[PDB]
Amino acid sequence: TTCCPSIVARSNFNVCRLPGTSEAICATYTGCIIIPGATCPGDYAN
Repeated sequence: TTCCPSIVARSNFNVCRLPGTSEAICATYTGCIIIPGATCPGDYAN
């Protein structure tokens, strides 16, 4: 599951993914994170 720290970070993450870039690279690029669970924390609410 991916979690993003802000709305812009999520929007940037979604553009990063369009060419098929791995989630892990889009995470470090945007500040979003990958977690094994499904429940994002309050500081990664977007």
